[PDB]
Amino acid sequence: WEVPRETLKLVERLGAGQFGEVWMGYYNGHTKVAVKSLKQGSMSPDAFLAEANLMKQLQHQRLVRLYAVVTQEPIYIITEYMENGSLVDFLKTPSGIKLTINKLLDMAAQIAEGMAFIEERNYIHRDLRAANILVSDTLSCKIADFGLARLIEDNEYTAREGAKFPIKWTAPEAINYGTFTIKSDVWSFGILLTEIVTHGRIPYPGMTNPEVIQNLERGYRMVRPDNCPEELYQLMRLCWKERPEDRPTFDYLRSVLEDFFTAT
Ligand SMILES: CC1(C)CC(NC(=O)c2cccc(-c3cc4nccc(Nc5cccc(O)c5)n4n3)c2)CC(C)(C)N1O
Ligand SMILES: [Ca+2]
Repeated sequence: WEVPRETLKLVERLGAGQFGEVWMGYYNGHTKVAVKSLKQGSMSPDAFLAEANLMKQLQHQRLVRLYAVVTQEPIYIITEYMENGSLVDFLKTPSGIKLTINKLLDMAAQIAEGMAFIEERNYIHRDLRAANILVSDTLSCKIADFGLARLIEDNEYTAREGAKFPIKWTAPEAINYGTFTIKSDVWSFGILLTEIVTHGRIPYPGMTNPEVIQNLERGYRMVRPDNCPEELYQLMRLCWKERPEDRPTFDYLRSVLEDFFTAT
């Protein structure tokens, strides 16, 4: 997994974030790759590398593939390259905008497919959102960013108190109690789905995070997004059941979604 840093040539910078940059580059000359670099101090090298250690365990076509690491500062994680970058952004590009509901549903089923694998392997992602989905040059999607991912032996993960999460994507039980499960990711997927029909629009447009929390306590869910197919909205609804155990599996989601876009 470890390789010389001299085997890479960084070309374009793609993002920067609090914890480091993402680069488009070349490995051993002819291979296009993505390179994630760590900001010396944003977190320990091991903490950064923990993502790689995990990608070694979670390999699947529908999941971004780890290539190698450079374990001397600046630390690098080197991976498969996704030409179209982040799904939130791509959906807004001239290409993404012209995408038919049929293709969007296809992309949704691909994401559920990857999560089903993650589910099968007893992992949780905990950060499932459109930003963390990457699009290839053939418009296939792969899950990425397993920084918050966790192996769940006893059905549930209990977040370190003081941990802050994207309220609008996070399941209530996780927000209020800090308890995460795959059912908790299923909730995030529902929010992801809205993010797909609205071509990368923020969930709960115009609302504050506390506003959202209160509404969910009242039993409200997100208002029907504009131009959202009703059958898709109701599937979005399953993901949002009050009881985590009543939310469906990712394999059920895939199956239905595959049905939805086969029906168009
Ligand atoms: C050149 C340009 C303007 C780049 C654009 N992408 C971006 O701006 C962009 C911005 C931020 C991130 C990424 C991107 C692409 C990609 N692949 C593979 C892997 C990663 N990361 C990564 C790596 C390891 C772990 C992880 O958890 C994420 N990443 N990260 C791309 C896309 C278009 C406009 C078509 N093209 O034309
Ligand atoms: Ca375009």
